[PDB]
Amino acid sequence: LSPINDPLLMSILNRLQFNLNNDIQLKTE
Amino acid sequence: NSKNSEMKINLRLEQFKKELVLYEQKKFKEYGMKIDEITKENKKLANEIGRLRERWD
Amino acid sequence: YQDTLSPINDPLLMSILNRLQFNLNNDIQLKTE
Amino acid sequence: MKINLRLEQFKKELVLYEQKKFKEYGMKIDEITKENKKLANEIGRLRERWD
Ligand SMILES: [Cl-]
Ligand SMILES: [Cl-]
Ligand code: NA
Ligand code: NA
Ligand code: NA
Ligand code: NA
Repeated sequence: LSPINDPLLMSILNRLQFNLNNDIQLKTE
Repeated sequence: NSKNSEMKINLRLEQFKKELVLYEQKKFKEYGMKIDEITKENKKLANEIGRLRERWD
Repeated sequence: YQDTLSPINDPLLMSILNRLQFNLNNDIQLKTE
Repeated sequence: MKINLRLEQFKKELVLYEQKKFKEYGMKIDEITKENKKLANEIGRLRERWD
């Protein structure tokens, strides 16, 4: 996969992104 | 809780790291097996050639 | 363990993950400060 | 703020890692097929010698 075409991989990356962006926006409050 | 927050973040990253390793390990598993079976064929051929020449000698 | 090429035994892979983590940890300390 | 940019950076890294790994597996597979083909040759001869 050249841009990453694997749905399992992208799912793992998106979840991490989602979880981290939430923790950070819970640390600034 | 800047220290409690950092621990949570790191546990989460530690998860992700083990998870991405499993993902890559499984992605290339068939190549790792191909190498193993063919490397087995080379052993078998090497256990026939070395037996004939020795016998031949 | 059957192969020395395998990702689980690959120090390049570990380096890349370790670096992501190191960066994220440094980055997030900056965002809080 | 967000970490999107870090992850986008990590995705390119992971793609370069995978390509690299594909190469490493490819060469090793070809190297062993060659060293495999040339074993059937020596066997093909040592059998045809005795005919
Ligand atoms: Cl890339
Ligand atoms: Cl890069
Ligand atoms: Na948002
Ligand atoms: Na660690
Ligand atoms: Na990184
Ligand atoms: Na961009």
